Amino acid sequence: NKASVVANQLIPINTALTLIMMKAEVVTPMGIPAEEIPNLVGMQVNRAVPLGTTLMPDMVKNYEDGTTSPGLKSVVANQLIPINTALTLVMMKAEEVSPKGIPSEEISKLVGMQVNRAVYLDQTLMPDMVKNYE
Repeated sequence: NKASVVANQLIPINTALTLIMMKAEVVTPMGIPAEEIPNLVGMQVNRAVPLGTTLMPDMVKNYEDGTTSPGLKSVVANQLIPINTALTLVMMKAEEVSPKGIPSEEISKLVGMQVNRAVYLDQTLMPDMVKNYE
C-alpha cells in the first residue's frame, strides 16, 4: 500500500546504503517500508544486491529494531570485529533478531572474550564461530 524502501542502484556485499541508493517506491514485494529510513540507512547487506531490490529482512541481518518484545534476544556484533579480538558488551548488542545463535545468558562470563573467527558488522553470534564458547 505505502512506498517500500527499494535500492535504485546495485549494491555490493557488506555496504552501508545511502539516501541516493535508498528509493521509497511503491513496488513489490513489500519488504521494509521507509518508516525507519534513518535506522535502515547505512545497513550492511550479506550479499550483492541487484538494481531495484526491495529491503528484504532475510538478506539483511540486524537492519533495525523491528521486533517489539525481546525474550529471544541473541548477542549480535553491531560493529566489525577482526579475528582474535577481546570484544565486550560495548560492541556486542543482544537484541531479538534471527537467527538465534548464542543468547546473552553467559555473556557476563564471556565479556571481553577473544573470537577465533573474523566478525563482520551487525551479525548474530553463533556457537559454531566461537570455539571457546561454554
